[PDB]
Amino acid sequence: MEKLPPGWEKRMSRSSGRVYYFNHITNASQWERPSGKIEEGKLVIWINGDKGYNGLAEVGKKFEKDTGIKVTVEHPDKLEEKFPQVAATGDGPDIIFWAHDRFGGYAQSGLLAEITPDKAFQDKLYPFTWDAVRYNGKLIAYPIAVEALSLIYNKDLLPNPPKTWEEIPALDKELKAKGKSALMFNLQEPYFTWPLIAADGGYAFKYENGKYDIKDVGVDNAGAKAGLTFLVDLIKNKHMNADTDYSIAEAAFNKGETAMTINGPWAWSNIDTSKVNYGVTVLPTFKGQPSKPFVGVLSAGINAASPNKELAKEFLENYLLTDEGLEAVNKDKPLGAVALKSYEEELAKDPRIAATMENAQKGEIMPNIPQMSAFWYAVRTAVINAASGRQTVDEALKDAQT
Ligand SMILES: OC[C@H]1O[C@H](O[C@H]2[C@H](O)[C@@H](O)[C@@H](O)O[C@@H]2CO)[C@H](O)[C@@H](O)[C@@H]1O
Repeated sequence: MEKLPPGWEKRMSRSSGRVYYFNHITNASQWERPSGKIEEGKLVIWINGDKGYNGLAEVGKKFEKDTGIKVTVEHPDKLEEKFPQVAATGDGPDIIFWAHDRFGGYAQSGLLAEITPDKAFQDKLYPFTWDAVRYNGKLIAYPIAVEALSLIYNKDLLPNPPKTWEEIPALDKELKAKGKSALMFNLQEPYFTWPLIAADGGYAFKYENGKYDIKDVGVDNAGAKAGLTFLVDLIKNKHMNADTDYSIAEAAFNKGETAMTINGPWAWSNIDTSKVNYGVTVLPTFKGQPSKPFVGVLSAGINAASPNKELAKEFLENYLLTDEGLEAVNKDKPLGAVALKSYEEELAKDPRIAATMENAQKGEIMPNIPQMSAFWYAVRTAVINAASGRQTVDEALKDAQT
């Protein structure tokens, strides 16, 4: 019989003589034993579909060829919503891949095991990536790659990309004279509009530690209002459409219909085959200030209820987080600037990667506070409601902030 995951208490129902389980962290109650659900002797991995999951699977076969231990890569939709649901019952994948921002929430709920890399392995990764996966003093995941949004532009349509958001409206005008658009990017996910929204740090940026104040002052401030108003105004003046998602933006750029998009390194792959001559460069400034994308560190956390933690450790440390492991993933979909020093040193020669790190260091590594999931949803609603005209910018942001 396996040991119980953190927070779990085993109990007896006096009325039926039936054992049940109660979790003091999540208040979850159930008849099935939380441990013992995840199958032992194999590795099941969840990663997002836009990532190099097929490349990750190659590392999985390499692991199986060497060890006999099967590795299974799955990419469900909304895995960031599904993992906490199942793992809170003791079920789910052994390893979950996602940006670090959601791991703090997972960690507080007792869903992620503390990882145990020794000092020698820690030296192999940049310390700032270990910081992204530290929750309440504990390392709760293996950092993989640094994800910063960059301005991606068509070199043929636009040899000299705009340095400011402000000059885009007029640029869109003279590109419409060509039957083109200046800029199209996913307006449905707050991840993509945030760099503009946070740009102006006049009201909510903390110079004490270089962090945007999302919990005290919050998104209801004049700086965020200016950013979202500029966004809405591009839409009213018809330089952007409120309905543009990832799919639409991607297609239009890779068909050369628009001069610019905003996206991460995972997107480079599809552009490469489209053979648009593209550049990856710094995001435009707004109000004299650099855009501040929330930077994600794609991380691999281990399920607290998993019986394969040492399997997971071996796989992540000695197969994935190597030069040949990351390359296998990187060739499938570009990871961005990796956490592994030795591999990143080769990638840093790539100007696209230099551009990624440049936007990263102008932006901010996301907080991993438990509230991140609520924050993202609040901002998303505000943007969507402001952009559709359903609310004004003040109202949208007032309601967003609580
Ligand atoms: O839009 C909110 C969303 O932003 C981030 O998600 C990114 C993710 O980090 C990237 O790896 C890529 O998959 O695009 C996502 C945006 O669609 C946050 O990590 C996520 O928690 C948040 O919901």
